[PDB]
Amino acid sequence: TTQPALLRLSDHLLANYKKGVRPVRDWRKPTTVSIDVIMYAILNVDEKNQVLTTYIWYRQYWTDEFLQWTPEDFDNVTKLSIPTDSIWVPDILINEFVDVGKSPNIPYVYVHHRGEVQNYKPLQLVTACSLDIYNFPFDVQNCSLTFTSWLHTIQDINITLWRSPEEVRSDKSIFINQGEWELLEVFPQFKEFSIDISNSYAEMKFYVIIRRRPLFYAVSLLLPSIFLMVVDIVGFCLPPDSGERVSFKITLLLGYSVFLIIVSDTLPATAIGTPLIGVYFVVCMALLVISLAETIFIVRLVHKQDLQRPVPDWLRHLVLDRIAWILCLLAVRGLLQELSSIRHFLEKRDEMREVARDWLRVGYVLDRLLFRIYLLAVLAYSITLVTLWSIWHYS
Amino acid sequence: TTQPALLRLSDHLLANYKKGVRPVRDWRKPTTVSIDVIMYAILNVDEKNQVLTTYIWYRQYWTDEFLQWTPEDFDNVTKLSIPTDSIWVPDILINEFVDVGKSPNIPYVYVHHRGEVQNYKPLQLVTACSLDIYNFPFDVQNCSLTFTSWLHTIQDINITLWRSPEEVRSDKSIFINQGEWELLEVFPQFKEFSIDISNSYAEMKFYVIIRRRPLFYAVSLLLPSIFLMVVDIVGFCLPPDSGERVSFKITLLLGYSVFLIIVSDTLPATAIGTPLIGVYFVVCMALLVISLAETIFIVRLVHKQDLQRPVPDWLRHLVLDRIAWILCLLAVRGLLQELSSIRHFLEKRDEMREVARDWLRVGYVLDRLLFRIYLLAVLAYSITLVTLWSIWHYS
Amino acid sequence: TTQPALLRLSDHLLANYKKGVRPVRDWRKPTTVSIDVIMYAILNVDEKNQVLTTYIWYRQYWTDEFLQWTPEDFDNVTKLSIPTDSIWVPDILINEFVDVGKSPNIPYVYVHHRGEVQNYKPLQLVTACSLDIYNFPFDVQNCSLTFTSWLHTIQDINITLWRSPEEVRSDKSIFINQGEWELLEVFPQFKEFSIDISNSYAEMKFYVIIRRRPLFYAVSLLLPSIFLMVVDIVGFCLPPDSGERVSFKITLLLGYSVFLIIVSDTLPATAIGTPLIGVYFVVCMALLVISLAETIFIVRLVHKQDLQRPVPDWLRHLVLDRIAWILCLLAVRGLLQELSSIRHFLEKRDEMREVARDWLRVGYVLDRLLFRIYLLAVLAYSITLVTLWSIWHYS
Amino acid sequence: TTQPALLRLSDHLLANYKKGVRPVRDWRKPTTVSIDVIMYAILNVDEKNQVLTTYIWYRQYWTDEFLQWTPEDFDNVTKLSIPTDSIWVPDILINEFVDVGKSPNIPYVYVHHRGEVQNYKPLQLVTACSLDIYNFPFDVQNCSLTFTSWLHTIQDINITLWRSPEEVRSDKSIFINQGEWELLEVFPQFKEFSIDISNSYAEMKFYVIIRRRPLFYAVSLLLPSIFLMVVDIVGFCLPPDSGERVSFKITLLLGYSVFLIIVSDTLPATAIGTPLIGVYFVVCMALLVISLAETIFIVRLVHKQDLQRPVPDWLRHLVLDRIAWILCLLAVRGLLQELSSIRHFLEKRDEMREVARDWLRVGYVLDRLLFRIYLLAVLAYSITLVTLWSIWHYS
Amino acid sequence: TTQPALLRLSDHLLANYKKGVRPVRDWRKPTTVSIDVIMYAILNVDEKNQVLTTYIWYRQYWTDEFLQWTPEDFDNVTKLSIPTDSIWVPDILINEFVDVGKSPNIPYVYVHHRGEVQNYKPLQLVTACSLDIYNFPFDVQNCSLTFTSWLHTIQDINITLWRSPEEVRSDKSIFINQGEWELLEVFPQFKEFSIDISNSYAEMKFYVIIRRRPLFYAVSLLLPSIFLMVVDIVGFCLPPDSGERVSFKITLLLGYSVFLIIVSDTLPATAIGTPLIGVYFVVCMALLVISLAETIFIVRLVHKQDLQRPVPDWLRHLVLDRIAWILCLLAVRGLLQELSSIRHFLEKRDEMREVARDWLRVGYVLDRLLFRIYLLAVLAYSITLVTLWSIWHYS
Ligand SMILES: O=C1c2cccc3[nH]nc(c23)CCN1[C@@H]1CN2CCC1CC2
Ligand SMILES: O=C1c2cccc3[nH]nc(c23)CCN1[C@@H]1CN2CCC1CC2
Ligand SMILES: O=C1c2cccc3[nH]nc(c23)CCN1[C@@H]1CN2CCC1CC2
Repeated sequence: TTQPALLRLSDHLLANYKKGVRPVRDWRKPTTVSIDVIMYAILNVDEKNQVLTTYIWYRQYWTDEFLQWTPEDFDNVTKLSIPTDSIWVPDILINEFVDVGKSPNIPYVYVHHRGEVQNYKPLQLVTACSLDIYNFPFDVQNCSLTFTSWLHTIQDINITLWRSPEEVRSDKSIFINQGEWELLEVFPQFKEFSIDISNSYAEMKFYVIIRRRPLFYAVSLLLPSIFLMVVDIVGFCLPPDSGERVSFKITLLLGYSVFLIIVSDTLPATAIGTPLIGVYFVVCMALLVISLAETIFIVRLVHKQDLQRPVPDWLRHLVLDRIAWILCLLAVRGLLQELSSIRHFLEKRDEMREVARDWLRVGYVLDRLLFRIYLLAVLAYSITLVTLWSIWHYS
Repeated sequence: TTQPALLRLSDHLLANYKKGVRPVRDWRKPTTVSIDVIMYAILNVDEKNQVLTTYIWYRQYWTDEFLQWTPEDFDNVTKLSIPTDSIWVPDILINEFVDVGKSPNIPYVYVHHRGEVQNYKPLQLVTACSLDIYNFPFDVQNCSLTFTSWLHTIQDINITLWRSPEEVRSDKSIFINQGEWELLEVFPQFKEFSIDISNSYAEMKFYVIIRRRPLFYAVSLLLPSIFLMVVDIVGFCLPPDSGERVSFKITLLLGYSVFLIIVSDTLPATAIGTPLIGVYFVVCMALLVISLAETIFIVRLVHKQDLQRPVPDWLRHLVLDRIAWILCLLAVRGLLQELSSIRHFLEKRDEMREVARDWLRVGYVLDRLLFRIYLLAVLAYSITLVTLWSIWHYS
Repeated sequence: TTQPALLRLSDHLLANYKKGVRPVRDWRKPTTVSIDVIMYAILNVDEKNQVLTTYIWYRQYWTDEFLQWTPEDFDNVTKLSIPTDSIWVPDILINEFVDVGKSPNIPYVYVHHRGEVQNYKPLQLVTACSLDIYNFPFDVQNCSLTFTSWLHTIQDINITLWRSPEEVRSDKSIFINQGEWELLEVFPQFKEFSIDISNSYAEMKFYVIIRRRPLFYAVSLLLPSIFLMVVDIVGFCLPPDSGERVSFKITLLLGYSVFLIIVSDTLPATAIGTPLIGVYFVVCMALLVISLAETIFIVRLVHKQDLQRPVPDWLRHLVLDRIAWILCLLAVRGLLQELSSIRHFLEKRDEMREVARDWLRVGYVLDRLLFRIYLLAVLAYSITLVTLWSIWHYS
Repeated sequence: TTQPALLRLSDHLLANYKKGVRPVRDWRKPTTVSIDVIMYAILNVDEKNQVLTTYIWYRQYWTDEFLQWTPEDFDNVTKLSIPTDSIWVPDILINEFVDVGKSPNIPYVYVHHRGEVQNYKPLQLVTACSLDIYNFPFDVQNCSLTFTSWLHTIQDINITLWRSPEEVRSDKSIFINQGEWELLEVFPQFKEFSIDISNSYAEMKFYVIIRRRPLFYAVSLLLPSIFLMVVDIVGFCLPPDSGERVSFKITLLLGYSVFLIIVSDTLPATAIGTPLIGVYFVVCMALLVISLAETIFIVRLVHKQDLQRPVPDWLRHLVLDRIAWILCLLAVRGLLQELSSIRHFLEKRDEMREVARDWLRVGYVLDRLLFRIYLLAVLAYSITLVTLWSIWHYS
Repeated sequence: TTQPALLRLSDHLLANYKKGVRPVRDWRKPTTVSIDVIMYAILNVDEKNQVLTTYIWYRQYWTDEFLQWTPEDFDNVTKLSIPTDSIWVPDILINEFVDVGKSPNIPYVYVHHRGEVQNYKPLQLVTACSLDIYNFPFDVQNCSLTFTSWLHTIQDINITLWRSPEEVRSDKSIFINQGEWELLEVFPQFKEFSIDISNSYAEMKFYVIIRRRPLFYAVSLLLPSIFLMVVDIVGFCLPPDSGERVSFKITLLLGYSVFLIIVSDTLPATAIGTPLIGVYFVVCMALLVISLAETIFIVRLVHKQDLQRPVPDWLRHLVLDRIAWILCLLAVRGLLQELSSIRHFLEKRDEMREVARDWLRVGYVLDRLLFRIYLLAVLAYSITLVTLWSIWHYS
């Protein structure tokens, strides 16, 4: 024969090739497909829908017993490229699919002179994963991707690994960083699946373990809270009888309610329930309500409503004791009868204002004591909250 | 003949096979397709659009009378794989479709040596369902999926079940949990459908009964309400004549209105109307309006506007009776003529302030009585609201 | 010949069949297609985009003169199924398309022994419609769907109806209810269309008349309005000189503005303009502004600013007349010289407070009169608003 | 020969037809395609993305030199229908594409007996346009659609017009109105395009000029502004020393800020910058700030802080002049020594209150003058704003 | 032979052409593809998803050794058009793909008489890019697009440039401006890629450098801030003892909080953290908190709570020194015994009011000093903020 080019080899491979039959000379021998995957980027994590969208570079190889030739008599050709849609291709899919991703089509494969067939392709995966958000800013997710043949049983198609699992799990080569998620590892494991007894299938499960970067949410959830706490603290400097303390506190409570309502949408709460962030927000709500109740009580105490005399049973241990326990602080007759009324009226006015002064002093002492108690409680809460981050970070 | 491989069997099956003709030797015998379905995950429930999106694993089998062979003379081959697009396939669809889902294509099927043809595929279903949200947090939905042939009548295609309905309905093997919906059951039923008389079709209806998990909405709808109720309760501690009580109440009402407006979007209301949650919110609105009206009335009562003498007809039964019914509490002439004016002015001032004091006492008594009544009403409402959850949960 | 099966009939129909030529023996005879449609569900009505999305079950039939056979010599076969993509199919589309819907493909059709060819398919339609929202909660929409051949003129393809128009228009058999829209009717009409003179086409127009259910918007637009009206009414019980009336009214106005802004997005306003709901909201705005202006005027009137004596020309007809027209309500010299100053100062203080009391009484009378007038106006407006719904509902 | 039907003509046209070669007998003659377009509906105008989405009905014709036949010997057939995918079709596209629209496929074309080939199809176009929003409510947009062959140069494919440009530009026959946009005209123009010297292409540019209907935004941007202006005007009726004027003004400013923030999203601002609507809103902001500053100044002026005597240098020209310039308005000794203190104290109290009264009168005069000035300024601004609309509308 | 037309040339090129084999006569010679790209429009920059969407016009050429002919004997034809799907086409893709864009298909290519094959097509690219937003309004982005063959190694396919890199980088000919992004340059670079040792591929990387236009965000982030600053400045004109200063300040703080919450969504914060805009906003928060604290302190100082005598140790250096350091400002006995009480009461009232006056003067002096200090600090901050823009712009 002549030597036109290598294309006649293709003819010798595809003159009478049937692409609908599994390529084995003995039907009792299963076709083994060796696969591996490299993660490229974590595209999306929908917590409320429990959906994970990722991108991978996937490659696989198997053996075709009808595509073998001698390199001699073909100008020492050892491998070539063949269109994908002209040979048998296994139907390897992922169990966890909930949608069909958009990925480009690769129309060529390699064939070697010993039946070695290799296939490279990129895949966009939209899978269903169970996400635990119990500790939302510092959660670690552990999803799974299970590769298996949808139809063929283990007697026809078996799945192995292209390379060792040790180098598969420690592989971060093309991964895209600074994208709110950090790829920890990808651990492979082989299994034999069977719902109903009579049919058994080969499955290769890749456990993808990833970790969230908390610094994205470290300023959107912390600074407004401490700002509202510090303005609450500075609000106590107003005197209780000024009259605008109650308006200040109710305005602050309204602002905090608006904040929590407008922020709770961005923090998902699914599965077992809300994360501990909701618990801490509820604690802040309780603290604000306690402060408002103390303000209401002291305003009620220092109010002027034609009060009675101050009670001695709550004066000896409230002014004297608290000073040391805590920080310290014929015509004549007509003239006299006329002037007696003026004198009596001025006396009763003076008595009323003296009673008001005593009640004001009692209220001031109580306000100072409650301010000190609230300040100590706030400091203790801040310390016991920051110690958790301190012990978590040093790990 | 020689023995190249099993592929010649495929040739013997596909040399002169026509895929456009229904595979029966006698045209009077219908082709029976036995199907079954396993639910995988509930993807979405759009209440306002009345749309249900689910994922299922579907499989079916039928008999092809032109794909039969003897296992002998073919190296004892009992079954093989054939491309799907080379044989006749029934057109089984779902009546309730409103859109086309994205599902992967399976290019292979099994064929056994007796004409047995089996087909496995995953399906994403976007169907139309009637959703009842009368009891929104605890609703149970009952949707239907009807499998039928779109064209062929019962004289051509008939539908049966692969396995017993008892094991079909009690099947939760691959279902994905912690996704806001719990799969209760899937009940199958066969029916003969016919709009117009002359044409009758076979239908297999699967009733999918699912239940919503209420704990997702148990913290987003309850804690703010009780928080606003408790701050309303603590707001009554302010004296009526302080002046900031009205501002406090109107600010609280504005906050509650903002809350209800910003939350009502997340609670759908369709079909028959709003759920009972709207009724309970309206009840809370009425309670808040009653509290505001009581505050306005008492502020009007205790106001100083140069009032008249206190009425005896509303004093004997308001102070004395309420104490026991409810909880208890030549130059001379010129000098006299001059001083008489001062005495009279001080007398009239004292009379005015005494009248004001009496009115203030009456207002305080009324405020205490209304506070007790409102507290009892709130307690009764809370008890009669929690008893419904108590009786519902223990079931 | 032998009798393998009916499939040879298919061969006899498809041995030398050309699917690119119109199936008529005489080219002067047009091909008549008889069609009909059953609505299934109204999917979406985008008012701002003027788009209607619906789902229909469509079927059609025509005559193929190259697909005729004798039932004898073919085992008395009268009809069979043929793949759709192997025969000629008319290009019937809808003029009003603005997008391509996603509908499943039906790969089979019936053929009878006289050339009768029937085709069933479901269609998702996304069309452009002119929507009138002049009376938004009670609007009735009248859209059109025009079926016609895109290329062939009336000399090639003509369109008729499968069944009588009377049974077409009175057909609600598979329609999905409780979906915010009620299907009133579907009226068909035939027409001959022609933009430019030389080309005339056959068109079949289905007028789809549907009606909106108002109860969906009967609680989202009515209860907050009446709630704000009733709190406005109860706000008048505050005395004009209390000082928090103005703050109450401005807070109520701010809340109403927030409500209208946050609700106007959900009410579309397109085409000719806003519905009458905007007019009624503007009327409510005017009423609230009138109430605020009355409050401002009365507060200005009852204020203490060292006023002059009360005017007699606005006292005789303001207190006396209004009572019946409306509801009723050597050293000596030094001592005298010294005491004269005190007497004069007390006299001028008493005169000032008497003037203030008179002005307060005038303000109270005016406030009562304006309150009665506003209450009557509100009652009249409510009656004349509810009478429209009363006369509309009983129809 | 016999006379089966016209289909043999199709055979005579498609026995040895090659659809991959340009249909010319001489390769030096370009293939001329005559096209035209009718707009159907303006679907979307994304200003921030600078994207225009439209729907058109497009048709074209050219000459195929291998599809000619004699009407005689073919039963006087002059034209017929041929599948689109069996003949050569030019690749005419639009330069401005940024996405692929979804349009139905038309599988048939006409062929006449002289090689005339005509093609009708609907097209959904998603193109990139430069939008100028300098005058946002009354802007006129001028977009372009350029039809050209993507590959073939002017030596192969040339583009002309099916009909005269005069009847093309004055064509509003199927356009959908009441959709926020009015189609003004569609002007065609031919051009020869060439980036790099060696290659020249034929282009047909259609300038689509459209106009926005302002009445859609005439109620969403005007009524709230005039409402806030009129409530600002009525807010001046409060006396300066009442105390709630400042709260009223700050609440109004907060409401206006909320309005502008919640509305500015719906008004896009791209390219050269914000439209004049932002300038007018800034003017309203400046007016409100001026009003607030005047209120703050007058409240500071009329406040009681133990002031000094009123200044004569700012009293002669402030009360007297403004009235005409603007609108007008042994024991004895002890007794005397004792009473002298009371007399002196009452004298100093009277002096203080007289000083306060004088300052209050000065503040009232200044408040009236500033109110008149602000009213005149508001009237002038309203007139000079409405005159622009008056002169624009009458054009 | 005869001369029908040029189409026989196509036959001579496609009689026995195999499109699945790489077109080289010697398999050891790689196929070189020369490519180039012209950017058309920047479609989208998703910062939170780190996604870049662009549109390009791409063209490439290579050599096909089986598509060569002599121009003579073919009527001097030098080049022609061939369908794309009938010849070998290299699989050149982009590494950074995360999705599949929608671009039109071009069904024709040129072939010259020396095997020259050219291919033109438009491409919509959705790629993953690392975006740095450290200086958000003035950021410059530097993305990469890497063209390479997905399967073939450098022994089969090699990539070069169609034209010189100098004219590639300085090419802005069809780019669409006024779209929030300015194209700075496109720099090409060749590289040899290899993850694992044994396989090496050719890559052509285009670095696309673009710049954001800040004027889009120059009015949405600056004018409200300066407006709130100027109203804060004018709020200091209120006297400290007026009573509405605290309400004014808390309302302003609530408005600023609402502004920052409603604006922070439109400013993304990803990767390394928030831009300096957040730092400047935090600085504004600190300034507002300082102003509020000063107001609270001065209101506490000037309040009347039955204070003690003014302290001399904080009066000599607070009134005298500050004036120069800063800007300046038997029966008888009964009658005497009776009148002594009145005299003493008036004396103590006068002493109390004198003490209040002294404290008010001290508070006024402190308020003026703090106002001057705050004004100077605000001016310094404004100058040191505007100097950065001044030095950045002149570059
Ligand atoms: O589809 C079904 C399935 C559906 C409906 C009923 C079923 N019974 N038993 C099974 C099955 C077997 C499970 N799979 C899958 C098919 N391949 C891919 C994943 C599963 C295992 C192998
Ligand atoms: O499409 C139609 C249909 C359309 C338009 C008019 C019609 N009259 N009678 C019918 C029908 C029969 C009902 N189906 C369906 C076709 N298969 C799937 C579901 C239905 C029953 C069998
Ligand atoms: O797909 C893989 C790939 C996947 C899974 C495992 C892998 N090991 N080594 C590689 C690879 C080689 C890298 N590419 C790509 C294939 N072409 C386009 C881009 C890369 C280089 C050449």
